[PDB]
Amino acid sequence: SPRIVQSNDLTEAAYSLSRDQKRMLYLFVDQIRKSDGICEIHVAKYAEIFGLTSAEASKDIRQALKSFAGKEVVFYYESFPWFIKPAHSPSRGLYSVHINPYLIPFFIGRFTQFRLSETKEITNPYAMRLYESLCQYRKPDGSGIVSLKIDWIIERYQLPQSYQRMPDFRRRFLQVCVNEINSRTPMRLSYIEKKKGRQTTHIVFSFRDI
DNA sequence: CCCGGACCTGTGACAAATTGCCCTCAGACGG
DNA sequence: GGCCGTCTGAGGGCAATTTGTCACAGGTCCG
Ligand SMILES: [Mg+2]
Ligand SMILES: [Mg+2]
Ligand SMILES: [Mg+2]
Ligand SMILES: [Mg+2]
Ligand SMILES: [Mg+2]
Ligand SMILES: [Mg+2]
Repeated sequence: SPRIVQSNDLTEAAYSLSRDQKRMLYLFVDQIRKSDGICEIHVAKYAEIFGLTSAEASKDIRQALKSFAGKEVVFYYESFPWFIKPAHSPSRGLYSVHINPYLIPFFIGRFTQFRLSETKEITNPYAMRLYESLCQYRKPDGSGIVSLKIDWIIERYQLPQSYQRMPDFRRRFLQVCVNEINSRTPMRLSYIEKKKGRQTTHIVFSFRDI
């Protein structure tokens, strides 16, 4: 199945995208890499890749596409818009898109890799972000261990403000996304909290492959 | 000493958003 | 040649779940 590769700078960028937008973003990076920034998406293929009907595929593409407007990406810092022209459809079932050509060197560079089947059943976009960050440290055999700082997670993944309260961070982000990864990917993941005084400061992730 | 106060945790409620489903009808194509 | 039946997808919706927010119960240590 398709092997996604991406620069760590994208793995670690600050941005806010939905699941459907992130799904589309994987094919663009795939299209770009197999070679101006102009990409294309076919409704009937998207539906087959992600096990959707044509109707619901059309809905996902149309709404993802119109929600890119105004979205910006920050590399730590430097900000860019993802698109420099609205999307548009020349043919029935076909969409054409214009990625900011200045984003090319950030996609292709110190890199992150995974096959697309690893991520296509994850639902929560923050769990997609976390799984991409763990892959960045994965070893050939399939295991790894990394300590991520809580403030950096909140900035990079652009978590909403109520997750600055640690019990809400635990309940609605960490536990849920560790549970998805363990149920929906081939990775088996555990973690432990690092503290300093009363504040919890980092999360230490260990994982191996099934 | 005990207190009020500034920290921390977890849970019950409720509001806002997202999920996979369902139904309609015209476009593109070929037999 | 040209009409029509089928495969698509572009629309309009839905209720059941999940995600985002905040009040209050309950712990510690400080001055
Ligand atoms: Mg979202
Ligand atoms: Mg959808
Ligand atoms: Mg403190
Ligand atoms: Mg008393
Ligand atoms: Mg009680
Ligand atoms: Mg008290």
